[PDB]
Amino acid sequence: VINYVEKAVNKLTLQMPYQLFIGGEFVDAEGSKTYNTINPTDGSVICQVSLAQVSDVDKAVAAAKEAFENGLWGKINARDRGRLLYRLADVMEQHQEELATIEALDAGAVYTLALKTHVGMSIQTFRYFAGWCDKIQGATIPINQARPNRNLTLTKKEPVGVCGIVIPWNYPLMMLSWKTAACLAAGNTVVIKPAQVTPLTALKFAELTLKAGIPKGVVNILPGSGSLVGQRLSDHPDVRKIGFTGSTEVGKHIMKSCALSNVKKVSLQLGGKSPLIIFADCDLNKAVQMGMSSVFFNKGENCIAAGRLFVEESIHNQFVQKVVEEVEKMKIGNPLERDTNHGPQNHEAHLRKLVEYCQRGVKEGATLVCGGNQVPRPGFFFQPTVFTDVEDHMYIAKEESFGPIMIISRFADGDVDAVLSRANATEFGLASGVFTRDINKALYVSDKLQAGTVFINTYNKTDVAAPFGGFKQSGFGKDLGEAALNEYLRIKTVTFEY
Amino acid sequence: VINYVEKAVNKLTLQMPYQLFIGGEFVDAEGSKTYNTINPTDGSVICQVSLAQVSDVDKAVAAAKEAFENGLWGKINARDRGRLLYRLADVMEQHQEELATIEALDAGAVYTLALKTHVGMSIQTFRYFAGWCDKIQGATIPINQARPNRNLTLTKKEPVGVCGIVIPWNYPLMMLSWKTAACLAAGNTVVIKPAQVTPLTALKFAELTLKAGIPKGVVNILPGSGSLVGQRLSDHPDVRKIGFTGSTEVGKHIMKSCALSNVKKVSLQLGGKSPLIIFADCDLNKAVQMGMSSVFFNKGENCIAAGRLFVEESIHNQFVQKVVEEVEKMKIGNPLERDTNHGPQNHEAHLRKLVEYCQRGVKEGATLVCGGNQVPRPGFFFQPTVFTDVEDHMYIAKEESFGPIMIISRFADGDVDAVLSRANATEFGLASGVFTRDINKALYVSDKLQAGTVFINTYNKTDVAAPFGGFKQSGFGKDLGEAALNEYLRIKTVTFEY
Amino acid sequence: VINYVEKAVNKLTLQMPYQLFIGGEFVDAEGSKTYNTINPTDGSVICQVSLAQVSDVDKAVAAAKEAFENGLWGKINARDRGRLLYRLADVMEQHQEELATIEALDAGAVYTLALKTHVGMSIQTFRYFAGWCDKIQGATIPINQARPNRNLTLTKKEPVGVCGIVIPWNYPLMMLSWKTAACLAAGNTVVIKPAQVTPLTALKFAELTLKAGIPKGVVNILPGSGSLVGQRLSDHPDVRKIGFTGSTEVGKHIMKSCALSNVKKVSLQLGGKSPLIIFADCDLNKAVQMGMSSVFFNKGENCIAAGRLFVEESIHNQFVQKVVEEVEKMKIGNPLERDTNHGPQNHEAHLRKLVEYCQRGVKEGATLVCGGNQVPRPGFFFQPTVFTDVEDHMYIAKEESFGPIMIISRFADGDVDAVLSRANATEFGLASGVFTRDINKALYVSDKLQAGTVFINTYNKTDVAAPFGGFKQSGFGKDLGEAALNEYLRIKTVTFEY
Amino acid sequence: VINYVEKAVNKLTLQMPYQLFIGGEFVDAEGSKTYNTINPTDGSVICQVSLAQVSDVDKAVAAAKEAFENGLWGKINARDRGRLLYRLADVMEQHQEELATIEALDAGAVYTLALKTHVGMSIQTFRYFAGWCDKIQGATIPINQARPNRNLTLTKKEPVGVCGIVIPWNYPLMMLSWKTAACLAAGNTVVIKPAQVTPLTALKFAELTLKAGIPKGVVNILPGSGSLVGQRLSDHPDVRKIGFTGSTEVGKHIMKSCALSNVKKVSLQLGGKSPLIIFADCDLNKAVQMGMSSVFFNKGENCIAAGRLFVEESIHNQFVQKVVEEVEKMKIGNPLERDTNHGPQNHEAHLRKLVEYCQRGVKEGATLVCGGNQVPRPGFFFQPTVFTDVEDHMYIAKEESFGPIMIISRFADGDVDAVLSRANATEFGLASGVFTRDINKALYVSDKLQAGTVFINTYNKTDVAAPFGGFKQSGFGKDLGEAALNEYLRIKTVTFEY
Repeated sequence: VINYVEKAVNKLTLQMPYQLFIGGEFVDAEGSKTYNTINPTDGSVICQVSLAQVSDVDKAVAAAKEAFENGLWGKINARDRGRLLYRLADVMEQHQEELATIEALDAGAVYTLALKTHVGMSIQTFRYFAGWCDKIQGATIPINQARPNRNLTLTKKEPVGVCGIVIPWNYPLMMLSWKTAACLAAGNTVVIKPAQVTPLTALKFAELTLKAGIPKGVVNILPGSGSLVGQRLSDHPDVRKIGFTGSTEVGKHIMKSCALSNVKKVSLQLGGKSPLIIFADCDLNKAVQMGMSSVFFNKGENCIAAGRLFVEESIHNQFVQKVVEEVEKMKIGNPLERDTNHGPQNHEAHLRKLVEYCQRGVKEGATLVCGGNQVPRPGFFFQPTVFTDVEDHMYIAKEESFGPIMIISRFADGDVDAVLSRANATEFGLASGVFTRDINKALYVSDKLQAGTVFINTYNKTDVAAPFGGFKQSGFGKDLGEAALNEYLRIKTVTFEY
Repeated sequence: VINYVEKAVNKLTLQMPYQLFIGGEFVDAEGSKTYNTINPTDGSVICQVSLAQVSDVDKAVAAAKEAFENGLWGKINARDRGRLLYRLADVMEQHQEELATIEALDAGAVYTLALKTHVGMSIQTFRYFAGWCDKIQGATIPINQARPNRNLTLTKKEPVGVCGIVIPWNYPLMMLSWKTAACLAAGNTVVIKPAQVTPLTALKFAELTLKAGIPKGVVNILPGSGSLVGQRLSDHPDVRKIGFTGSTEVGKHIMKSCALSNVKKVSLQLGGKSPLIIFADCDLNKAVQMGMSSVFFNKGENCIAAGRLFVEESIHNQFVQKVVEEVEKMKIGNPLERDTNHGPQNHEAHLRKLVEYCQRGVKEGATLVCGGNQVPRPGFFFQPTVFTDVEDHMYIAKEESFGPIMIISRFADGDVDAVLSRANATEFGLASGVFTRDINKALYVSDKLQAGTVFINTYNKTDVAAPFGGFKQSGFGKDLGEAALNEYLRIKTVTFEY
Repeated sequence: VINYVEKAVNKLTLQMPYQLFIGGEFVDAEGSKTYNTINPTDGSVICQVSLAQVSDVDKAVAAAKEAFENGLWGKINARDRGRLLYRLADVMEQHQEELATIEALDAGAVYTLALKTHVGMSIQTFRYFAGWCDKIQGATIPINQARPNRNLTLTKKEPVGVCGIVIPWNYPLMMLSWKTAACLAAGNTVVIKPAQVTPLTALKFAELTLKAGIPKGVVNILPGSGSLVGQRLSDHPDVRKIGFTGSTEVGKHIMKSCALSNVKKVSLQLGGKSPLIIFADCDLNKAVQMGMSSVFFNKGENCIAAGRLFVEESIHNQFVQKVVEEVEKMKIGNPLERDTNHGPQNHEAHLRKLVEYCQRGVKEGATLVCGGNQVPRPGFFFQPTVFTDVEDHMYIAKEESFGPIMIISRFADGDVDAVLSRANATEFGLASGVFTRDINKALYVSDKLQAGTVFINTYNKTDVAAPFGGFKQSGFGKDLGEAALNEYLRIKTVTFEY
Repeated sequence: VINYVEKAVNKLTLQMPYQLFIGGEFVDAEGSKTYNTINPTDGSVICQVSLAQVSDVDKAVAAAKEAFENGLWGKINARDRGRLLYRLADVMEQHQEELATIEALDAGAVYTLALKTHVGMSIQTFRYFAGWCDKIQGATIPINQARPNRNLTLTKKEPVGVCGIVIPWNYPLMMLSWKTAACLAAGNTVVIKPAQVTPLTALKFAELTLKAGIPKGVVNILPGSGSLVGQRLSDHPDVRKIGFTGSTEVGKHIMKSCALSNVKKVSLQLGGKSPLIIFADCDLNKAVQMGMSSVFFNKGENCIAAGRLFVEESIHNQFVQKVVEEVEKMKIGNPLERDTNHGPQNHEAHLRKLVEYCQRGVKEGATLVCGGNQVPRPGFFFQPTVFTDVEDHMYIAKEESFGPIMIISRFADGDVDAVLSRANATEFGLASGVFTRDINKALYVSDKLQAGTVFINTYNKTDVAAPFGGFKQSGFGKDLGEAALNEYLRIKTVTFEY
C-alpha cells in the first residue's frame, strides 16, 4: 500500500503519490528530503514531494538496467509488450477525471482542456505506440554475392537500453507520454525526470503502471532538481540515451556533458519563436479564431505557440479590432470551473517573467493594445495580451514569451519573400503557419519556412501519428509518428555466407 | 589549369593536386603553409600539401553554405542530382587505376586490393546513393480530423544543410565515399577533412567532381591538422552536422565541441575490439582463410578487424598450426607489385605503436607465436603477428591494435554463454563474427553479440546497401544502406485544414 | 432481440444465431428457406440455418455499399476505426469459451485447440490489424519540377470499397478473421460467405459486431450455397474485390467470372501439396514431433499441412518407427472431452474423399503402415494414416488430402538438388519446411523451395504479423502481416503545380 | 547481321529491324507471314513486319523461361542487373534521335515531342527502375516466440517469373518502357506484344537490348495480332503474369482467359473518361493553356486525356472564346516539321471512329464550336475539336474518344458537390484534374474524385517516380513509382525456430 496525499475536489477524492518511484515502489529520497509543489490557482502548497538525490538517480538507473537486462520486459514478445501498453492506456482512461484534476491543481490546466488534451492526448499516445510494438520491422537486403557462394543480409531493430528523459512543465502528463510511449514501445526502460514545478501527474502515472502490470523497473520517476537529476543522468555510464525538452540555458548547461564523455544518443527540443503569416486573402474570421488559439491555447504555455504574427497591411487593423473583441469574451477563472477559458500561468517565477517581458515590450516602443499584466486576483493569472507595431529588432520579436502574448507585425501587400525572410530570421525553427485561401501561396510558403512543422489554415493541430520536432536552434529528433521510434531503436546488421 | 605533382609510376602518369579545394578551385592555404606527405613504402616525401588554416575553414564553410542556399545544387531535380552523382561515379571509374595508385602511394594499399575495394567500392557507393536521390520519400499520415472540417498531414524530407565530415586514414577514398555519397545524395553540401597523413585521394577526388560537373562549393576539401580543422568545423555556427570517424582520444578531443555550440547533429564511429568466435563444428580450413582475412586484410588497418579470436579448445592447436602455415606464405613488399599481398603500415607513428603494442603483449605473458616486429626493409612494414594464450585481463585483449595482429584465446568445449560473456566484455561494439555449421548456435550467437554488425561464416563482408555502424563506445549512426540517408535528412511536417 | 438456438453443453448455455446477417440485423432468407448444419461428432442436426438467395446477396451488397458510401465507417477517423476493431477483439475474448464450443460442435475442432488457436488467433488478428488503421501511410515523392514552377506529388491510400470474402471450412472463425480483419482495418465493408458446412461461428461473430458497436452494414454474413452466393458476389457490379480461399474445382465455377464483366480485384488461395524435407543431420525426436504436427494438427484440415515428407535414407526407417509410436498414443474422441487430441473430420463428404483417397493410395502401390479408414464410431472420425514407399508419379504424391495422412518418400543420402527438384515438382506452392542442423543447407534449401512460406526446424508456426499466401497453382496475394493491407487499399496520386 | 529496313530520313539513315525477336535473335514468323505497317502522315506502307504465329508465342515463352530459370539474368547480383538496365538507358539515349524518328514515322508522334517525351521519358523510366534493383527489400518481423525456443521470421522479395505484356499504340516506346522497366528491374523476363499498328520502335528497342548486353531471352518481342498473341499468352501455363493496357473490348476477348486456366496475376488498364473541373477562381489564360494540353497533347491519343471539361458558368464563355483563339494558332502537319503542333492520328480505323464520334455528338444535340472532321490533306489528320452544350446523358459525355476533341459542360457557380457527382458518374476512374486558386476547393475536390490520379493546376504531369493506374472500370495495378515494383515481385516468408 502506497502513501498518498488525499484531497476532495472537483467531486472526487484524489489519491496522489508524492514519493520517488524506483523499481516498482514508492520510496523516500535519501535523508527524506522534500520540496513543496504549488497550486497556481491560489498560491497554496498542494503537498510535499520527495526531492531525489544523486544516490536515488543511481538506484533508478540500476533498477532500469536490471529490468532491461534480466527482467520480463526484455524477455516477452513484442505483441505482449504492446498489450501491456494498451492496458496502461485503458487504466489511464479509467482514471481520466482524476488525472485531469491533478493536472488542473498542479499545472493550472483548465479542466475541460486537460481532459480532452493533457489527458486525452496521452491516452491516444500510448494506444498509438502500443500498436507499433509488433510492427517494428527490419530489412532483408539484396547485397552482392560472394560467388560461387551465397549471402544473406538482414537487419534486426533492437532497443537501445536505459533512457533518461527530462519532461517540461507546460503539459506535464502529455509531454511525459510523448517521450515515454515511443521509448517503451521500442523495448527500452526508462528513468523520467518531471519538471520540478509539476511532478504530480507523473507520480500518479507511475502508480498507474503498477495497476497496468508493467514490470518493476521499466518505469522510474525522480521528482526533484533538474540540474541535479539531469546532470547525473547525463554522466551515467549505464544510460544509453537522453531525451531532453526544455530551455536552451537550462538546458544544455547540465547536459552539454552528454555525447561529451561515455557516449550517448541525445534528442533535443529547446524552444521556438514560431511565425504565423496571415495574408489578406485568408478567411478573416477563421484567422482571428485560429490566430488567437495559436497564442492563447493553454495560457500560451505551449512549445509551438505562434511567437510572432505577420499580418498583411490591408487587413491588419481589422484583424486587430477583431482579436480585441474576442479577447474581451475570454473568461478568466479557476481551472476547475466549467465556464473558465483561461487559467492561471503554471508557477510564479514564470508569471514574474511574463510581467517583465511586457514591461520590456513597452519600453522598446511596441504598442500595447491590451493586457500585459498580472490579473488582480489570487494565484498566478496573467492577462491575455496583444502588441502591435512590433519591429524585427525588438527583444519581443526574438524572445520566446511562453505565455499568452500575441505579438503582431505588419507586412506590405504582395510581399512574400520579404515576409518569409523576416519570418525565418529567428535562430529557432520549431513550428510555423500560414493562413491564405491561395493554393500557390500556401505551398510556396510551406517550402520556404524553416521549421519542423508548418500549419496551413489551422494551428496547434498536432497528432500522435504526425512527427513533431524542430530544426536550427530548436534542437532535432522527433516525438510522435513512426519517426519517433527510430530514436529509440538501434539497427544490427547480420550477414551470412553459405 | 590546376597545379599538379606529376609522377610516372605503375604504368601511368599520376597528376596529383596538393592544394585546398574550396568553391570549385584549388588554392593555397593562408600564408602558403604546407606539410609533407610521406610514402610508407620507402619513407620518402611524396609532396608538399597545403595546411588548412582557420580562415580557410571559414572560406570552405562559406562556399558550402552559398552552394546550398543559392547555388544550383539546391535548385535542380532530385533526379538530376542523381545523374550528377552517377556521372561522378563514372569519372571515378575512368580514373580507377590512377586513384588506386595514389592510394598505394599514399596509404600503402596493395594496388590490386585498392583497385577492387578502396576504389571499386567507392564507385559502387556513389552509384548506390545516386539511385536513392529520387526515391527519398516522405509520408501522408491519416491524422484525426477536426470535424466538420478535414485535415491532410504530410512529411517532406529535406537536406539538413552544410555538413562537415572527418575521414579516417585506413581507407582514405573509400571512407570518404562512404560518408559523402549519402550526404550529397540527400542534397547537402560538404566540407571534408581527410586525415592529415592521407590527403591525396581526397584531392584527386575533388578534381574529379569538377570533371563530373558538381557545382562549385558543393564539395570542399581541407587537408591539414585534424585538431585545427575539426575544432573549427565543430564550432562553426553554419555547419549543421558533423560526421566523425576516428579514435576516441584522439581524434575526438577536437570534434567534442558539437554539443554546447550552435547545436548540431553529430554521428560518431569511434573504434572496436570485435570478437570472432570459432566453434569446433565449423569448416576448419575456411575458418583459417576467413579468420586470417579478418585480421590481416589491408594490413589490419580496418575498423572492423577481429580484435580477438575465441577458438574452441578441441580445434585450437590445429587452427593455430594452420594459421602459421598460411602466414609463412604471405608476400610482404611494395604495394605496386603484383605479387605483394601485405603492404606497409600507413605511417611511421602507427608502425611505432604496433611494435610497442606487441612488446606489451609479450611482457604481460601472451605467447608470441610469430611476427612481433618491423620487417627489416625500407618503409613502414610490420610482421603479420599471432599471439596465443591471451587472457581476458590482458592489455592486448582490450586495446585495439589496428595492425595485423591476430589475438587468440581458447574457450572450453560446449560453453556458449561463457564465451559470449567474454566476447561482449569489451566497451566497444562495432563488429563481430561467428563460425559454425550449426544453425542454432549461429542464430543464437548473433542475437547475443552486442555489436552493430555480426558476420556468420564469413568476415569483412560489407556492402554499400548494408548499414554499418557501432553500438556502445563504438559510437552510433550508420553509414551505407538506406539507413544512412536519414542522418543527412530532416523531416518537415506539414498539416492543412480545409 | 435476436432468435437463438439454445444449447446447453460444455458447462455453458450457447446462444447461436442461425439467420442471414444483413444491414445489422438477423433476418430470414427469401421464402424462409433453410438447410441443416451437422455436428460431426455424432452426425446429428445441430439446427437449421437460413439459406441465402440471390435477392439476399443483393441486399447484403446494398447494405455494404451504403455503409461504405454514407454510413459512419466511411466518416470516422482511422484511429477510431482501430478502436472499434480492438473493442471487437475484446468482445471476442469475453466470448471465447463460447466461440470455441461452437467451433467444436460445428467443425469438430478439439475444444482446447479451438480455444488456443481457432479463437486465440482470431483475437490476435483483430488486435494486430486494429493497430494498423492509423499507420497506413501514403508518400510524398520528389518528381521532376516544371521549371520555373514547382510541383508537389503525394499518394493517398484509400479503401477499395465493398469486398466479398469466401471463407473455407477448416478453421471457420480463424480464416474468417484472417481474411477480414485486414479488409476492415483498411476501411472497407464486407459481404462474407462462410462455408455452407460451417456457418455457426460466423453468425455468432456477426452478433459480436453489434456488441462492439461496429456500424450497421459494415459486416454482412450470408450462409448458404457456395455456388449461389459466390457466383452472385462475383458478378455484382458494386463489389470491387473478391477474396477467395477454397479448392480449385470449386472455385473455378463460383469465383471464376470475376474478370468476365465489371472488373474486380481478386485474391486466391487454392490449395497446396507442401513438402517437408527431413535431413539425416536434424534433431530426430524434434523432427518426429514436428512432422507429426505438420500432418495431424487440426485433424489434417489445415491449408499448410505437409502433404509429402521426404526423409533422408539413413534415418528413414528409424523415423517411421518413431512416428508409429507417436500415432499409437493419439487419443481419438469427442472434441469436448479434455483428453481428446484427434477429433472428427469436419463433415461427411470430406470423410468420403479421405476414404477414396486412401483406397487409391493402396491401389497404386504405396505401403499403408497404418490407418486409412473411417473409425468405427458414430460421426465422421478418420484413423490417423501413415503411407511409406510413396513414389513421385503416384496420385497421393500429387493430390492434396486435407486429412490426417502422412505421405512419406525416401531420398538418397547427401543429395540436395535432387530432392529439391522432387519437392518442387508439385503444381502447388503454398508452404514447405526443412529440418536440418546445417545452416548452409537450411539457407540454401529455403532459397530453392518454390513456396510462399518456408519453415526451418519448425512447422505450422504462422503468426498474425507474418504474411501467408502461395505461389504457382496455390494462387497469390497475402493474408496476415502488413502486406495483407495492400490487397485492400488503392493508391491515389495527387500532383500539384504551383 | 540483323536484317534492316533502311530509310534515309530526318537527316538519318534509319535501320529498322522488322522480324520477331525471340531468344536474342530476330527471326521470321512461322510460314514467313507478314503484314504491313502504315505511315499515318501519307498513308504509305513503311515495310512488311513479321506476323507472330501460335508456335512463335510458345517459342518466346520458352526462351523467357529458360532465360529466367537457367540463364545469367537469374544468377547475377541485383546491383549488376541495375547496371545492365542503366546501360540500356544509355544506349537508348545514344539512339534517341533515331528512336524518335521511328516513332514519328510509325505512330505519327511529332518529332520534337517524341524526343522530349516518347523517348525522353522511356530513358528516364529505365534509369529510375535501374536504381531500384538493389533497393528492393524484404523484412524481419517480430513474431511471437515459441518459448522456451526462439523464432526468426523474414520475408524475401523475389521475381514472379515469365511475364507477358501487351502494349497500347498511343505511345509505343513509352508504354513499353513503363510496362517493362519495372518488370525487368524486379528480375523477371518478358514477352512483349506491341500493338499491331505500331511495332517499329519495339523492335528497334529489342536491338538495343543486344547492344546493352541484356542476356538472350530476357526480352522477347512478338509483333502481330492482338487476339492471337494475347490469347496464347493468357493460356500459357508458363506465364505467371499478364500486364494488359488497351480497350475493354478488345481486351477481354483476349486477356480474359487468365482466371479460367493455370492461375496468373493480371494488371489491367482499360480506358478513361477523365474529368477536368475548371473553377471561376483559377488563372484563366493558364487554364486555357493547360486545358488545351489536357485534350490535344499527342493528338489526344493519351490514356489520361481529359474527356470532359466542366467549366464554371461565369467563365464558360470567355474560356471557350480563348480556347478558340488558341486552336486557330495550332500548326498541323508532318510530324517531322519542327513547327508542327498537331500530328496525324495513329492509323486509319481510328481516324474513321473519330469522324463517327463527332457526328454522333452533333446528332444527340451538342454544339460543335470547331473542328469535327478529317483535315483534308494526305494521311489521317483530324481537326482539333471543341464541343459545348454537352449534357451528362449524351454518348460523348460517356465514351472515350481518344482523339483531339475538347468536350465541355457548364456547372453552376459555387456548386462543388454537384460538379463532383457529375465528374464521378463515369464508369472509368483513370485520371482527373481541378484548376482553382482556392486551396480548400483543391484539397476537397482531390479527396472526392474517384480517380487514380488527380492533377491540381496542371495536367499530363506524369513522372517516372509517381504511381499511375486507375480505379473502377479503368482497371487496377500501377505502372511507375515504387508501387509498380510490387506487381512484379512475390513475397516468401521464411520462419526458423532455434
